[PDB]
Amino acid sequence: KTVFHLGVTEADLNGATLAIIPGDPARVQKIAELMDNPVFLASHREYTVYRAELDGQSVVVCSTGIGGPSTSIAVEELAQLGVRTFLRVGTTGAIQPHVNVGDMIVTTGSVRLDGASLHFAPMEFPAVPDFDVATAMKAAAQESGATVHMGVTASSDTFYPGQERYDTFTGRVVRRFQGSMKEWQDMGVLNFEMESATLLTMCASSGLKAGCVAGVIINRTQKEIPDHATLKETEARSIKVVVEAARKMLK
Amino acid sequence: TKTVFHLGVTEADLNGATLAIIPGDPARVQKIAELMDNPVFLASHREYTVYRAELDGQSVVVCSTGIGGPSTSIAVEELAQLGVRTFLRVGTTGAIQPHVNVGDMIVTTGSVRLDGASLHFAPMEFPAVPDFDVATAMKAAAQESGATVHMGVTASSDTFYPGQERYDTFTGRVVRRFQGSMKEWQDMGVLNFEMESATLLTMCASSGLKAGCVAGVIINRTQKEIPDHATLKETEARSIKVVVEAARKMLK
Amino acid sequence: KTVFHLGVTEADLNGATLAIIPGDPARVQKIAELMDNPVFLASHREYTVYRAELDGQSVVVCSTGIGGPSTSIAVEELAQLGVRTFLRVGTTGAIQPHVNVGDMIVTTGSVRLDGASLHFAPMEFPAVPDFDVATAMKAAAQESGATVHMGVTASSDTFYPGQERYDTFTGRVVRRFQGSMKEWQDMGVLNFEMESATLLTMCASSGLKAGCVAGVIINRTQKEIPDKETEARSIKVVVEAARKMLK
Amino acid sequence: TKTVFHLGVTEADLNGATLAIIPGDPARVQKIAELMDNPVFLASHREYTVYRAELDGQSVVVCSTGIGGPSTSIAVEELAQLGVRTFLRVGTTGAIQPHVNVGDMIVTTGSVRLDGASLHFAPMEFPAVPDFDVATAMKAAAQESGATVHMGVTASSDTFYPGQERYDTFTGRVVRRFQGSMKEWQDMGVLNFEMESATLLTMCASSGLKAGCVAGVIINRTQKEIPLKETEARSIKVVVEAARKMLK
Amino acid sequence: TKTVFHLGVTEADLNGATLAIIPGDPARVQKIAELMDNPVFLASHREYTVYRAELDGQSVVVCSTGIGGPSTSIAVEELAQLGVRTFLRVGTTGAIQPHVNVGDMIVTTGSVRLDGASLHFAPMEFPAVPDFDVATAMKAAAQESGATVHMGVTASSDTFYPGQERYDTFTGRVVRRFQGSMKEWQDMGVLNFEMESATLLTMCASSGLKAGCVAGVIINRTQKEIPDHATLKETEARSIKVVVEAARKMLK
Amino acid sequence: TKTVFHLGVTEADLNGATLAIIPGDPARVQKIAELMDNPVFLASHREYTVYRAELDGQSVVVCSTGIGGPSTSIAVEELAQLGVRTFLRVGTTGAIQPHVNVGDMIVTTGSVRLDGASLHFAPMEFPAVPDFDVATAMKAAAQESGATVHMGVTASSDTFYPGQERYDTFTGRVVRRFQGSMKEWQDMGVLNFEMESATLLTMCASSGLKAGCVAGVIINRTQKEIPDHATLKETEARSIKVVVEAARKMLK
Ligand SMILES: Cc1cc(O)nc(O)n1
Ligand SMILES: Cc1cc(O)nc(O)n1
Ligand SMILES: Cc1cc(O)nc(O)n1
Ligand SMILES: Cc1cc(O)nc(O)n1
Ligand SMILES: Cc1cc(O)nc(O)n1
Ligand SMILES: Cc1cc(O)nc(O)n1
Ligand SMILES: [Cl-]
Ligand SMILES: [Cl-]
Ligand SMILES: [Cl-]
Ligand SMILES: [Cl-]
Ligand SMILES: [Cl-]
Ligand SMILES: [Cl-]
Ligand SMILES: [Cl-]
Ligand SMILES: [Cl-]
Ligand SMILES: [Cl-]
Ligand SMILES: [Cl-]
Ligand SMILES: [Cl-]
Ligand SMILES: [Cl-]
Ligand SMILES: [Mg+2]
Ligand SMILES: [Mg+2]
Ligand SMILES: [Mg+2]
Ligand SMILES: [Mg+2]
Ligand SMILES: [Mg+2]
Ligand SMILES: [Mg+2]
Ligand SMILES: [Mg+2]
Ligand SMILES: [Mg+2]
Ligand SMILES: [Mg+2]
Ligand SMILES: [Mg+2]
Ligand SMILES: [Mg+2]
Ligand SMILES: [Mg+2]
Ligand SMILES: [Mg+2]
Ligand SMILES: [Mg+2]
Ligand SMILES: [Mg+2]
Ligand SMILES: [Mg+2]
Ligand code: NA
Ligand code: NA
Ligand code: NA
Ligand code: NA
Repeated sequence: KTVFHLGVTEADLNGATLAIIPGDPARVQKIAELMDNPVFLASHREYTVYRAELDGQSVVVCSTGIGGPSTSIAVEELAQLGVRTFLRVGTTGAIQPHVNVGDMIVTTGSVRLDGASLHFAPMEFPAVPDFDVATAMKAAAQESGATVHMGVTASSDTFYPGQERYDTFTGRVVRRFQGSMKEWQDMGVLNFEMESATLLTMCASSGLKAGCVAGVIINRTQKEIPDHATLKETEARSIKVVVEAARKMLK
Repeated sequence: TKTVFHLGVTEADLNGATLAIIPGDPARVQKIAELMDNPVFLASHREYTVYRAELDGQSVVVCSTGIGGPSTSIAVEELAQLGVRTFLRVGTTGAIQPHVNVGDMIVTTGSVRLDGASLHFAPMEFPAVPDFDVATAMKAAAQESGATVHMGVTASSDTFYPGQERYDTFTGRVVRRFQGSMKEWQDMGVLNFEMESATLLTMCASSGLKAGCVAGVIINRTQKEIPDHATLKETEARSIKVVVEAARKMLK
Repeated sequence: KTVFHLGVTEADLNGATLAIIPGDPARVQKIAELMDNPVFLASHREYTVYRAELDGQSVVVCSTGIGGPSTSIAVEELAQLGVRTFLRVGTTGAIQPHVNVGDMIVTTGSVRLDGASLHFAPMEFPAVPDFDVATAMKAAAQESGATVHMGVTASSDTFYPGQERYDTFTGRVVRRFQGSMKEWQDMGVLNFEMESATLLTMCASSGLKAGCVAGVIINRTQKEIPDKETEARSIKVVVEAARKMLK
Repeated sequence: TKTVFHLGVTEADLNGATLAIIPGDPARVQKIAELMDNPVFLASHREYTVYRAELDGQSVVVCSTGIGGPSTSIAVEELAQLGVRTFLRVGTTGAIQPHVNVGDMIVTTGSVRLDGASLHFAPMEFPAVPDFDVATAMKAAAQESGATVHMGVTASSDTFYPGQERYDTFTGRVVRRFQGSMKEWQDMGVLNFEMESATLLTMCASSGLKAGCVAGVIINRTQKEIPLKETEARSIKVVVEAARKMLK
Repeated sequence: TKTVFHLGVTEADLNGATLAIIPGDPARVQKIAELMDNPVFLASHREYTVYRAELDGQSVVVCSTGIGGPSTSIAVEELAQLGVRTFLRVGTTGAIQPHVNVGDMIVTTGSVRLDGASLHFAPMEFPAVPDFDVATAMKAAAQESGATVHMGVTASSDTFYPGQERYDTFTGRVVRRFQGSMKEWQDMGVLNFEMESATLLTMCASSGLKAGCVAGVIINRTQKEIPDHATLKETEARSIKVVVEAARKMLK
Repeated sequence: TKTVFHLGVTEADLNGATLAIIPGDPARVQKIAELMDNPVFLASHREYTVYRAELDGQSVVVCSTGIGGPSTSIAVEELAQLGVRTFLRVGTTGAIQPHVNVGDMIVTTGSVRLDGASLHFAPMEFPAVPDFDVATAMKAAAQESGATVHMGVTASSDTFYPGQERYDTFTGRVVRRFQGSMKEWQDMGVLNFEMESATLLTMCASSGLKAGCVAGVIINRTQKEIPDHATLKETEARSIKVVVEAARKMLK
């Protein structure tokens, strides 16, 4: 069978039922090459797709683009082609003083500051990961030697006002989001990103297994501009971790 | 030095406890406490019966919540004022999936917020999620008891009747919001209904408290057969054995 | 035949079609003994049930527990057993400076700060008492010599943040409820409690008659935490209101 | 002193009135005023016609509201600026219960807020509830007139057509929110539909003003969609007697 | 043959008109009608005064709406039942932007739905948007008059007082939703407040009817100076001249 | 050097451009740029490919948005930080009206906000509407190309599948909110579906930026999902010529 956007067929996946889904198309090859026999399948729009083999089993690596909407297309179309387990890796900004740049976060639930999640389940439904995937991600992250936090992630449809950034063209933030950083901090939320609410809600309500692991590249209470060597090390460890989490999920 | 308004206990009464087991039914409090060492009755007011006990040398509180988020929210708050930081809920549930059997255990990984009290702690966007350590301890304890364990989403309703799409009622009416809702939750993979977890999990996850929920399955909306009496007795006993073992794992 | 939670049958109620529904199971016997031939029927969880006779007619007294959810179960199961009129009594915190401890309030409508009401009617629907019950409660309260206020009650699913209390473990209140006590005060709301929105909405949308009378035990302009007489007077009033509802 | 922006009257014009009767139709204002003593025309602008009269020696205002919450909210606000504290709404209505007959009276004990203006005074959780004294006076006046009187909940809609689930319309369609709504309100025991009570009652109950509504039934929606003389005449006699009871 | 319930007119009374000019004030109806040929009084009931006239030989209806979406919705519906398909709203307005002057005209490109009646036609997500041809005709007519014309967003409120964040009122109270709202709309570029456009535009755009709104500015929430009688008289007269010219441009 | 977080370009790179053409697909950026003078590649990062070109002597930037409001919102914000004030969206769309044929063009006059990002700029009541000059320019350019052009409302969804009521999916399920929604939008006169306009139009209209959307119809949902290749190619080629001519009209 074919799909509308991803440009791959079921045959291209060689029986893969697990996908690693980074955001950045450029990260796809980097992840694939941590496994055996990486093969470029397709690139169209924000969707770059590779296959590789992990302990003899086919695994697909597919970028999502930025945001719930583009993520939702990739997950749906991969599911049409037989994928049932989705491991999200990406970078994130921490909002708690105790979470340091270079730490890792495994999301136990997401604050749904998105729109696409509502296209799968009403707001009352929890944006939570599959327990096996979260468990595998925690184990892989801890085994790497990283400092790992389990907790709630705020997942926003914007990078700017929905994360209460004021250093912008207008410098304004709509009422809903004024004072919101402080509120999430007080409620113990660890970090911000832009895809987990959609991913987790879609999967948890559709019989798909999903989880999210992230490297902390900035801390909002500190500075916006990351140090290059620190960022590189964090990014490299994250992709090693997500591949090990995939290994733990294979049956 | 204060005595909290509803529970009628003081901090000193808890002998340093930082963990509470919180069943719904006041009559179950003594039953849980007696699985531990040196159980002592502290107080009973309204739906709140409170005992203390000792588990591997550490003080633990057992406190009933009553039915529903509102009465649960009072117990959790007043215990937190007195130093309790971890809350392990144990209780009965009805399953709504055919693959879940009477006698099985469910550990909630997140709750559908069909309640009102959760909104008094966090807006609806916030996830009603357990602490990961508590959920992990509950899964391990449940598996070690020999039970079949399901991890998944629980629908947490402010009513027993229309919010669980029951029609066998005085009016036989279910408001628009809840018509067809059972099938919707079933199709979304929800395991069960109960009436306190959304409040508990949202309150704790947004307030720096650790919480989780484990439940023995005593009825299944999709199975017409009458649950076996012996199985029910065994399930009640196993549930509370499991929650005490989960507490042991949290205090280690 | 025997309802799921309350542990009583229709026969146990001896034809009663009116219930007095306090919150605390311990107050059930106290109310029943204000009437004739009180009989203990059952106790389970927060639900203690008695029957008694008032001017020769059977009346039920049944506790609700705290909150809309446990209240909704009691009302439903009593209705299954033939009860059609529900008189809520309890205590409350006033938020207006002119409403004093010891005064009584009869709710004319509730601010729906609960969840269970939404399981019976959408938010647009008014949480309002049956007019005959409200009329009987006002008459009973006034005839007792009490100072009586008719007005709006804020009915909250929490005792703490939803009533904008800050002497709490977190010492914080979510955005929705920050500044809310002053807002309700400005809007003329009289008091806070925790069951009326559920009770009134459920009954007004289900062909049941309900109302709420409450004795004031704290004024929130004075302090947050409450410290016998007000309770005793309140239950005498609700029994007289029941007398007025009997046909 | 000031002349209010829309109503075109001053506080002095009202001769100390603290109670207003507020029908919808400007043409009804003189008809209500003439049931009292010394009626005098004060002003007419847009849908707002204003008279003063005397009832048992006390000044009373009669002021039309126009159709809907928005125009009602202006009249109530401006009258309150000029000292009015009690508002008695009279009008006609469509019943949705089969046992409520044309010619019956309804006194609203609470309104379903199917309007927008109520939200400009209180959030949706707040009850659209009358003042208890006004509702009590209206019930007594209605009964004393010999009318069959119903106390209960009224659905108060910002539209006459889709919000009252009428289908004999240009589009013949009703938006999702209102499809099946008449049956739902019927099942919930709602008595009737009209268009101003949610705004009036919410505004007043949240602003330290006393308000109530009484209405004569001119159609039963179990019978037909499209709808009077004797019902209107009896309704205004009733509201004037309710006013008398409030001034005593 | 039927006579519509509120407006008190029949289809035959409209003499084939498919376009209506809909001012708010019943007293303005005759004034607009007299700008055209052969004006004829049809009916007056409540806030609804109805005239017919002829514009370049074609029948045009002029019908007042009263204040607010609810009364407007009745007029539009009943006129549509009688064959009217195009609705041109005219009035005068204040403005909330300092660059908009008394005497300028505003053509609404979209409305902030601070009303209730719009929701009786379409859910809140739906845009309160004019028909493009009507908006185009109104802009052309307004500009041809020599006035400075602003195309932009209008805030359409179910109240004159709290929904426009007015504090000079009986209570001085503005509910939370509307506290700080004026500044918010100003910062978002909203031009003005009025009380009917959200209902009108949403109703029509979701019902196969063509609608638009044009207004002369009579006050500005942000300027010190008070406009003189002459400017206001000129603005009122220009607004109705403009709407009649917009009608001319819409005729086929 | 003024820099931005995602786009990888500086203000200097844009050579004073105040207008951007913003297609969805990065591959379409060079195709649009080459219709103008001196196109130069600036950067490519993630879904964002950026070129500069010159149109009648004025610098213009072409920048892809990616799929969806969230990625669109980043591009628009960062371009605005670098001085861009006018945004012309071009793309493809699926029509839902039987009278709107494959190969026609649509200029959006307002969007149904079935997205989340719009709410991060303005509450739901605010209209997702284009700048009137941009919409006018797009209509003229589209007409001048010989296309059949429709002006009207567009449904703008955060999903391609359930939010557009597609059932031929992995689960075959559509959440309650969206069941029956296609028919509802059809009945309300909505022309088409796409996934970025609600965010774009709301963000810009509430932030002092001018925006509009023009689209070629590549499928009609009442017909078939699989486009014919030659027809699609013709439609896509015409759309990019049209958006460049609309830009010319805006800069005149
Ligand atoms: C990397 C990153 C940082 C940040 O602050 N927010 C989001 O969404 N992503
Ligand atoms: C035990 C049980 C069963 C059921 O179906 N629902 C709830 O809340 N509890
Ligand atoms: C007795 C009481 C007092 C108070 O302040 N609030 C509630 O809910 N109950
Ligand atoms: C008179 C009347 C009748 C009816 O059915 N609805 C409304 O609003 N008014
Ligand atoms: C004339 C005018 C002015 C203003 O400020 N608001 C409304 O609705 N109308
Ligand atoms: C091209 C296209 C077609 C369609 O049906 N929907 C969306 O969003 N885009
Ligand atoms: Cl990434
Ligand atoms: Cl229990
Ligand atoms: Cl009590
Ligand atoms: Cl009643
Ligand atoms: Cl006190
Ligand atoms: Cl009238
Ligand atoms: Cl009839
Ligand atoms: Cl006018
Ligand atoms: Cl006439
Ligand atoms: Cl249009
Ligand atoms: Cl594109
Ligand atoms: Cl091309
Ligand atoms: Mg602000
Ligand atoms: Mg799952
Ligand atoms: Mg005690
Ligand atoms: Mg239904
Ligand atoms: Mg936590
Ligand atoms: Mg705050
Ligand atoms: Mg009733
Ligand atoms: Mg008697
Ligand atoms: Mg027809
Ligand atoms: Mg429908
Ligand atoms: Mg009052
Ligand atoms: Mg405030
Ligand atoms: Mg249209
Ligand atoms: Mg055709
Ligand atoms: Mg065709
Ligand atoms: Mg359905
Ligand atoms: Na994207
Ligand atoms: Na309870
Ligand atoms: Na209709
Ligand atoms: Na009006």
